[PDB]
Order: sequence, then C-alpha cells, then structure tokens
Amino acid sequence: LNSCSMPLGMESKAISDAQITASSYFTNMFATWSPSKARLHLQGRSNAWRPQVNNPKEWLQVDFQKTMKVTGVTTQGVKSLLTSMYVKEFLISSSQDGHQWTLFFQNGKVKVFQGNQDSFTPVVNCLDPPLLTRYLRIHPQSWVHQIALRMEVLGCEAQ
Repeated sequence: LNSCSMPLGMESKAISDAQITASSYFTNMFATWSPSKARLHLQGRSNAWRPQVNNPKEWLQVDFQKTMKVTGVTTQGVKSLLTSMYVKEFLISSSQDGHQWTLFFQNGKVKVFQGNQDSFTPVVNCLDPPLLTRYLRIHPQSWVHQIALRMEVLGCEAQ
C-alpha cells in the first residue's frame, strides 16, 4: 500500500477540460459525449466520452501538463435509457512530447487491460511498473453495446 495512488483530477476537474482530448467524439444537436465528459461519477444526459464510431482505433487522451508518476487508472461506463455502455478491454499508451507513443507491455506482450463488466461500477487497473509520463491515452479494444468511458488516473508527482 503506497501513497503514490491518488486521483490526479478527472473526477474533481483538477484536470481541466482542455487537457482531455480524443481521436473523435459523438455529438449532434441532441447530445455531446465530448472528451471532457470522461470523468468518473460525472452526472448528466451525455455524461461520458463516446468516440464518433465504435472501432478499436479510437482513443481518449489526458495531458497532465507535466511529467507525473502514473500507477493506475479507473474506468467506468454509463447507462442510457435501457442500454448499458462500457469498455470491457483496453490498451494504454504514453508519450512525453505527445507525438511518439508507446503501448504499455506486461509479461512479454501488449497489455490488454480487463475493464468494466457493467454500467456503473468503477474498475481499477494498476500499472506494474508505473509510468513516468506527461501524456496518457486509453485505447478501447472491446465493449458492450457502445464505447463509453468515464475515468480517473491514479498516481503522484514525478521529476
């Protein structure tokens, strides 16, 4: 049990909207599931990030504005009407400049994190080893009904 595992700012909004971006997002005159909606326990009609299309090539990115020691992530889905929407598996990549990205590996291969199994229960996935990075990306790989994501990043200061 280490101290380097505190919520960095997705739920609290310590991490501003501008720091959260994505490959794309689902929006129309009825709803806007923008990147900055990807916050753990956020309430609302379109309270989650949803890519414009459900494909494994989409991603959600967080910029801490400085190097942080990331020790884990927490993911959650959402439910709209009678439809549960959540990511079951995902990958993680990181970068220092925001151009060169590297996937997180575990036991000789790309780590496919086991995510959520329902609409509202958060699932914590620890990173062993931790990552020292300024930029972090989540890559949905499998999902139930639709790719929808609310999250949090766990860690502490680096440098």
